Amino acid sequence: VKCKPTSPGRRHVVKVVNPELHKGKPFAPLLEKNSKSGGRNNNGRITTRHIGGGHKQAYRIVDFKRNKDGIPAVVERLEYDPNRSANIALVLYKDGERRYILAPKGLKAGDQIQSGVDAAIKPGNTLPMRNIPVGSTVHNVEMKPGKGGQLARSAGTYVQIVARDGAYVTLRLRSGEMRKVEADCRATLGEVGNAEHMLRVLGKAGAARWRGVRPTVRGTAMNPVDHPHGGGEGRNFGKHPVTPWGVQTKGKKTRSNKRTDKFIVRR
RNA sequence: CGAAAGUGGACGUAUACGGUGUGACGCCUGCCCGGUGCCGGAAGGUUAAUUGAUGGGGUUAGCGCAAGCGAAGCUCUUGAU
Repeated sequence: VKCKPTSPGRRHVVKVVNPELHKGKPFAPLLEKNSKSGGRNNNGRITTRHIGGGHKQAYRIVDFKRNKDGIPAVVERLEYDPNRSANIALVLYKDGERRYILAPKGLKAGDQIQSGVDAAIKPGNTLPMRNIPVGSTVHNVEMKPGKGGQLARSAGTYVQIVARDGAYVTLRLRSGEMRKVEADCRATLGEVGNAEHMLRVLGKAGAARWRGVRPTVRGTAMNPVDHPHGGGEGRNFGKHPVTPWGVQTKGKKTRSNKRTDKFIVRR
């Protein structure tokens, strides 16, 4: 580690390792804006993209974009949302409203928080890229002006602009190299989500893995049929790609709309 | 997955999702890119459909006791580029 607060580390008692818990978000039990959630990985018939199972779920939760504007929010409390490790905060506006948001770093205890063109440049709320300096640290932008997609994976996930780019397009995703995006779009400007939140190890399958997805491991396993490689006395020799996918890099995504992003190296 | 619509991936979005191999942990993981595969380049050589230059043949108004020559059109071929 290197920050506050460090992450507990279970001690050797019954094959135990790193866990995950916060400083606190005082309460253990949510609000109400949520759905029911689907269930499995299967596609109206066949499995599709194997792997996917295990119980424990529910809890949908929401909010993105942030259509609402210049109306002062107040962070009600940080909160833990399933599947996605990016916390969530709560927030109440000065008119009893209550969206959710992706809990930035410095947040908790109330705080400023304002959206709309021309708003405090801290980590409050979304803001049209235009009305933003260099944004060495913006947030979950949107490929389009209205949406809120992009990097909702907040957890340590950032994005760097380029001070003042014209033509109305910029941004620099993580490994996404360079890529221009409509400047009439807005970014939370905060850009955080706590990294250590993703700095512990599940532990030992079962009570750490199974509680999410099935054995995502098949390896050769042999049996020249179940996979494009098998049999043999006890070893591999040859190619090992499933459905001649060709795991030798290859790359994909060709022609069509988009593909008008830039730079992108190859190491 | 599906002729498609659509659906899963995910109401997730690179600290995410997939595929491959190894299989806690400890100390480590050396030399070879010739072969095959993959990744980048793509200047030059070779090269598909496509357009179809140019020539060659058929037929025949006409020129002719005969020998043959044959335009224009239509055709069969040829294939530059």
